[PDB]
Amino acid sequence: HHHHMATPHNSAKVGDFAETVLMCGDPLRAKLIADNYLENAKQVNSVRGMLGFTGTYKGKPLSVMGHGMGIPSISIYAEELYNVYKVKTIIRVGTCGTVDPNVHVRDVCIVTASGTDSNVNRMRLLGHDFPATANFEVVSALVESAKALNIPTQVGKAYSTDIFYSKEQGLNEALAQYHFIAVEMESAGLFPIADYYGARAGCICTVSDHIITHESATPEERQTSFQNMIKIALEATLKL
Ligand SMILES: Nc1ncnc2c1ncn2[C@@H]1O[C@H](CO)[C@@H](O)[C@H]1O
Ligand SMILES: [Cl-]
Ligand SMILES: [Cl-]
Repeated sequence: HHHHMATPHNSAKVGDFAETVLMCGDPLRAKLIADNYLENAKQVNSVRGMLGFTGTYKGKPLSVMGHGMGIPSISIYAEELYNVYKVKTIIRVGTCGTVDPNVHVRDVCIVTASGTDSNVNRMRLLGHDFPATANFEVVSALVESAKALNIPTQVGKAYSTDIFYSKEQGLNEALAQYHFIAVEMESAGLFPIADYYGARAGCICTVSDHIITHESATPEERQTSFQNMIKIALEATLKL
């Protein structure tokens, strides 16, 4: 069988995504979000296993889709969502490590901007420094939703690396010196794409591991932190 492909990576028909989309790296987590938090839900994509779904959260249209791991992968999916699917707001709902001595496993981090070791943003701004910056209304909606839910949060910079298995001496010490709160792999690729399209993006992540102390969240602890983060993100969509 053959379906028309609106993009090379997505079989959803134009219009099948809501204007607001949550994205997480793991397509199986996108399915869990749809199954446990969306109503009126339909699967709209499964190309390359990258499951995506559209429904409603408290009556408001909302989609959720996986983005895979790394800047190049999220860039494909987000470019398509903003361009072909006419999405207006994407919130990445992720996991991360931390080096910050005052950030702990299970903490919820709301990202204001993200550094990177990728070249993708230099390529957009004539080789210069282009800060991957979250939209202020999105950051504010996340912060205010967490406050109303009485869930503490850390607010600050992320660092999006191309290399999960770092061999780079001095990186963690510099990240700590400048109070980067989250180490992940995608957000610095998302924010400039939103800018290109005049659209909005943000990111919220839970700390799975402390890169310095080697503390690590158990499976049960990751489920609880996920439940906190996803409720914050879902409630924030109602303000966006
Ligand atoms: N310690 C970490 N370093 C890099 N990426 C991380 C880390 N913890 C979680 N992630 C996120 O999960 C995936 C890597 O396991 C990526 O999609 C990334 O954004
Ligand atoms: Cl392809
Ligand atoms: Cl999960």
